[PDB]
Amino acid sequence: TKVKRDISAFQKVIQDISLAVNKFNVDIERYVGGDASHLLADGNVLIKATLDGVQSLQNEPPLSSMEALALVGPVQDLSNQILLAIQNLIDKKEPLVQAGFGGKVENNLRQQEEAAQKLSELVSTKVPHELADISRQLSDGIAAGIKKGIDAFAGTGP
Ligand SMILES: CCCCC/C=C\C/C=C\C/C=C\C/C=C\CCCC(=O)O
Ligand SMILES: CCCCC/C=C\C/C=C\C/C=C\C/C=C\CCCC(=O)O
Repeated sequence: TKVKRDISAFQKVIQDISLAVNKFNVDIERYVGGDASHLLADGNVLIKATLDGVQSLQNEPPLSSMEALALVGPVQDLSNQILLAIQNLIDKKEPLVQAGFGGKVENNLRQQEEAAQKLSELVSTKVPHELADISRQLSDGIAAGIKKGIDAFAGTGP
């Protein structure tokens, strides 16, 4: 159909989360040690964007296969960026722990986990059946990644 649904609410959520994840990746990749308060702030922006997506999308009708198809690439890219973020964070465990931030990072990751779960549960109600398996796999990959981050930092605080 040439009729285009206003899917701007979905696009906005993807964009807001992407901006937060990308900013975190910029800062983590250049982090080599020292105070990590800015990284925790980046994490907080990401949690707030995630929670905002739950609030923005709660009442949106489910996506058709055609509507979902236009969001597939954007979602896949965002999944890739989130998995990069988690791996980048784990890669910087040593300077983070040296700086006395390991517990703070653990705490932030536990909040990321809870927010991601809320959004994932909501997204599962909006995706059409044709994309349900692939969406669940992308969601599970994110959830499992966050947990690997939690495992990496668990108990490393002062
Ligand atoms: C495979 C694409 C399915 C259609 C997409 C439907 C809704 C996505 C819209 C908003 C959710 C916001 C961000 C998604 C973040 C990470 C990857 C989600 C994986 C998934 O759970 O999809
Ligand atoms: C100081 C710690 C900062 C860590 C920040 C780095 C990574 C956090 C990882 C994941 C959270 C990011 C985005 C959540 C996006 C969508 C929720 C899943 C929706 C779905 O799947 O449908």
